[PDB]
Amino acid sequence: NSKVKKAVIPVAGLGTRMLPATKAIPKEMLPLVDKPLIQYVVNECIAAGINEIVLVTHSSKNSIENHFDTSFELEAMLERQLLEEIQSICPPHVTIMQVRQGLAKGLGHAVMCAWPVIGNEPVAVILPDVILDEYESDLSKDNLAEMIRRFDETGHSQIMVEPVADVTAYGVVDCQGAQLNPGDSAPMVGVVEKPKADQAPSNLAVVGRYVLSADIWPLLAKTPIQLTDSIAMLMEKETVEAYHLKGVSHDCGNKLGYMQAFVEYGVRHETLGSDFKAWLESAV
Amino acid sequence: NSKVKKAVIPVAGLGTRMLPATKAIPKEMLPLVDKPLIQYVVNECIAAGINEIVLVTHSSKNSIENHFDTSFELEAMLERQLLEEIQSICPPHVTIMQVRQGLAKGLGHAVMCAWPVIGNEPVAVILPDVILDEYESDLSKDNLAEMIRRFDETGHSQIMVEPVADVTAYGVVDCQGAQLNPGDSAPMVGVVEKPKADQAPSNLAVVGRYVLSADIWPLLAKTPEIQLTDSIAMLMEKETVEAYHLKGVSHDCGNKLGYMQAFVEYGVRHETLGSDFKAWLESAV
Repeated sequence: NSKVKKAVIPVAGLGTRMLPATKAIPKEMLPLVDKPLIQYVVNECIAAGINEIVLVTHSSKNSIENHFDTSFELEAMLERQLLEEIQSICPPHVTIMQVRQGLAKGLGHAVMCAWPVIGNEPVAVILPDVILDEYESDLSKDNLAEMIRRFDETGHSQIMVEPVADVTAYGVVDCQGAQLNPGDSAPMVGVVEKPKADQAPSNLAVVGRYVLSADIWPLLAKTPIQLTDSIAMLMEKETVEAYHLKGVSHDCGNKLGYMQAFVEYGVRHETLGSDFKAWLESAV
Repeated sequence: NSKVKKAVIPVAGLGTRMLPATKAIPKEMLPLVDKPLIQYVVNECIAAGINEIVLVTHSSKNSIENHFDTSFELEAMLERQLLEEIQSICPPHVTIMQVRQGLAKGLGHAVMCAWPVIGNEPVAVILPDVILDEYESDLSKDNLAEMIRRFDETGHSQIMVEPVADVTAYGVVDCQGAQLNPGDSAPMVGVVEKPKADQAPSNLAVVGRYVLSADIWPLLAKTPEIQLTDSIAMLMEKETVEAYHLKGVSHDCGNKLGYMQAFVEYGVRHETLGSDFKAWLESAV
């Protein structure tokens, strides 16, 4: 077993890039075909062997929690496989926990809110608008799953990265020139936010998945809170590696990424994929 | 002016065909690209000249009302165009009203709940999971708009219909043989639910838009759950009830495929993202 027993999911942000759809609903509940973003992400954690999930949330996001809880009126209304399917959304051995975020305070702070739940233990941190494509990787072996096994072997933190066209647009890691392929981990030495062309130490951009040793918690005391800055302070104390994304991710935190993903999952849907796929080809 | 001053929108149903996405959100708030279903439908009413909208709703659907109300924290957050754009979602001259439905009781009952708001006046009834395509019609004078002006001319009820992608799947009107083109209205004599092939009096299926004279209200105090069509039948006995041919196209976003199809079709027409999406599409298949 891993000492990484819980995953933090900061879901407290209002989704201003996905307006007006998110005016009165959480960006985490936008459907990707017929399931909300947050359900794929909780499934990914489950597949990586994490059974305990800590949402850091906002007052207007109750619906995220209702989605995994028992929906009483709905169940009563059902009198098929449908009942069973919605009764399976959260497996009984999986537990969702919730703590509210204080002010509109950034990601490092979001994670800081989850400390009293976790304690001084390593921790998985998961950005809920990035979706790791379950058809192009095996999430029970690759990506988060792999980063946890790597963390258990070495005790080094793991920051997921993927190559990007434009290095000035994301946060970008410094691996001292390192050779890096899908599925590999190698030491990183720094992180810069939206670097200028000449400042970028690489094109490997942070994807939004972190496995952090219990060391970050004391470091999360000091201000920049942004996570990366606190990560930097750990790189000074201890070895922090970067892990190359396997398969594909979809950034569903921008409109186009979300419309792209909807279609891609739309084609793979396992009762409606073929009709949709056909319809598409004829209509395009 | 029309005496049809208000539109009824039954939004109290739990959306069991769109599960699990609708487990904890209203089927009316599923986004079509970047706006929820209900926002297109309210806009359609607005364009037809209706400034007063009556939602018949359920306890778990507050978010529908929040979507058109002021969202206070969000606005404070903003601080450009975005603020203005979300401040425009409901025009100041438009008013949303809400009443809760009693039991899980059907469509005819939903409309009954809206009677104390409206009174003995004609009424527009609008099914919120059918979306009338705004690019293929002009909604300010086709479809609902046209049915209202027709209703003012003649005082005949108007039941929107379109030739179908079946026939056994829908409710189908009897127009005594008549040919009927997009935009026309003609008398109908009956309605049958999911007829067998050999039973169908036509292939013109009810779309989910109704302009009803104040006559339905007394008739709605009688049973077939409680269903609208049956009550409409009782009016056809008493008075002239016409069928109006849909102009342009509709999307049935009450089934998964119809919704995935619509998402793509509106995806390609989106104002700022249509071309990137369209290109991305063509390259990706």
